[PDB]
Amino acid sequence: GSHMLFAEFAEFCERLEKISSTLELTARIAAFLQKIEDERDLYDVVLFITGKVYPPWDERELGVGIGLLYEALENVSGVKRSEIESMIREYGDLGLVAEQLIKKKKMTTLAFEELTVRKVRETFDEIASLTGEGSMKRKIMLLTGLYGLATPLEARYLTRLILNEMRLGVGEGIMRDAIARAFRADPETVERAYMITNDLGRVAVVAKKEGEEGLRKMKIEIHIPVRMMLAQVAESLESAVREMRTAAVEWKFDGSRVQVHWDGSRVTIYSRRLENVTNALPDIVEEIKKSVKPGVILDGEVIAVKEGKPMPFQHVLRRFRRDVAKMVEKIPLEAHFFDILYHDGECIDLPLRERRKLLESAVNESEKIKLAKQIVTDSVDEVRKMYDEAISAGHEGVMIKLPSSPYIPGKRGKNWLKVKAIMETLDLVVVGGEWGEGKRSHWLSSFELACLDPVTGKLLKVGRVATGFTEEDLEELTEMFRPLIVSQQGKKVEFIPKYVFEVAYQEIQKSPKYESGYALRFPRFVRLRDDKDVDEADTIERVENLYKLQF
Repeated sequence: GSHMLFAEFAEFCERLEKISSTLELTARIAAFLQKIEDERDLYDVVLFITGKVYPPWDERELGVGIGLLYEALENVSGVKRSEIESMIREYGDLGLVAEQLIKKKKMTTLAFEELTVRKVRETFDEIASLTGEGSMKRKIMLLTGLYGLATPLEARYLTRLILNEMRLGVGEGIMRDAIARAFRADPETVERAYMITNDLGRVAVVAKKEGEEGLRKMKIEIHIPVRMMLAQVAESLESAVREMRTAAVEWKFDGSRVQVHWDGSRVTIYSRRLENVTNALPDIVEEIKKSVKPGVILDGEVIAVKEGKPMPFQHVLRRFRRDVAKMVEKIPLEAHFFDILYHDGECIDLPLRERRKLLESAVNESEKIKLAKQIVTDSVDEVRKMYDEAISAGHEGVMIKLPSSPYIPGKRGKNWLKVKAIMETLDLVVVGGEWGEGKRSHWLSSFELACLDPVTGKLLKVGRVATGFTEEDLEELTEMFRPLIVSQQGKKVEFIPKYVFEVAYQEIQKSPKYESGYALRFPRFVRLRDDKDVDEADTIERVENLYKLQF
């Protein structure tokens, strides 16, 4: 009929695997997108090609782990899970295994196959809604029903989609460019629209229906997260405060960045990576309802405090993880706001100094809700005094901002600069590992680390880490990595990209040993970052900038 079969999409994706050119990928994808008339097949295709079923800020998650996939594949193929697991290490991809099992199964028991993107979407939406007793088994039954109806190539990309790695060499950059190409829009205005909606599918549909003009007309709306404006690391305090002659200066807090939307009938709170953390923060939510003027979207920092003294940011992260009533008691919080993006209408096109005024009249300071102290100055001595004060208070340094700059969602330019005493850590994808030896043989001991190329979504190796781990760390990480082993050559294993580590280092060197062109000198494990998906790992561009900044 008229509805797109997932198989049409699947065959399209298969052909993209052969193509390594970024421009060629862009042009192929644009051509495909142009010929979709049904706007929800368009929406789904744009999401699906990026390995996404839902936007991260959407409260819906599939909640399907590789173990559920194994059981479903068991059900449909008859082959036992132990054999399917050896097949993943043989083929290096569960998608290729699923393809092989279904190829064998329809050869044995022929039926007509293919399902619509619409059915895939509906089945996914049901799976996402399932909680409680028996929910895991029904999820397996729903997946089993889907694999029973799918072609081998459909089963491949269904599997890769659920695992969020399509392996097509297509990232966010190619998709922005392909949507721009398809629908006669400037790639910069597709980009801009993405930064305020955080749904590329929605953006594609607007580009289809209304072109460039419809994309420019898109506005910030409350409860839809906007990509935060980001700051560059400054070389030094006096170099930053001379590029800008006069500068707005604030503390840089040891905490977690959030964005608060309200309203004023309900509050939503988004984290730095735009996870909806509202239900984790009833304490902050209530304080916002009494202390802030309704109809705003605020940029802020949440910090953990205890008996009047500051606590480190990973304490806020624990709150974000989550009976949440117990957590409010263990880990008290306060919020410090430093910007405003919405005040009965967009206000990001102002003037920092003008936004500041808007911010001041919007919050009524209490014990749990504060404004960032801001000074405006051309004096290096004044900013060093704030810097000193910030550090003595248990925080990191200062933010230095251009008082005339507008707020630019998702952008990391020189209009904001962070100057802190400590160096940066990186968050990097765990792409591989090594088994320990002798007694430690039952644990992974060493981990391969990769940064992200945001245009292609490819992971570029950047180093290897073995220090900074407790033995319970190794116990825990081995258990969570084991199912993801997709290659084992002796001690060397490769993983399905999934987990992100926070990693410290002494130096980034240029090196030919990795695809990235960079190597970490003395990498050291800080912690596992559950708050971070693989597409929130630090980018090759970040690594490059951090390298250049050493000299």
